[PDB]
Amino acid sequence: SIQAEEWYFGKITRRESERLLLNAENPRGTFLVRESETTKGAYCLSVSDFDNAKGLNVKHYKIRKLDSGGFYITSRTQFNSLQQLVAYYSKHADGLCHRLTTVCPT
Ligand SMILES: CCc1ccc(NC(=O)P(=O)(O)O)cc1
Repeated sequence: SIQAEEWYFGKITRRESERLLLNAENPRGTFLVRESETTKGAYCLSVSDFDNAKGLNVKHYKIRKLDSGGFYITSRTQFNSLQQLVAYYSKHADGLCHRLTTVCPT
């Protein structure tokens, strides 16, 4: 049950995710998972990033879920659960702006 996860913000808008993530106290990789506003059955992994060029900013990645079971951002790298996906991306940046580090405070 992803709804039991503390990083699962459920039905919140993209703008709301950005308001929460754009807090100066948030280090790179602060994140949350929410429902996509318009992509049915897909979730959105919203992540904070920071650099001298752009300063504090937010990226959104789409998490696809197959009825076949797996969860993924890229079909080449799938997981048996959303929790396993979050755990993988907390260790690897791969194509993301930063590895997942801290659950976004409300
Ligand atoms: C109109 C085309 C359209 C396609 C996808 C999105 N996705 C969302 O905004 P999300 O970032 O909550 O997933 C928005 C517009």
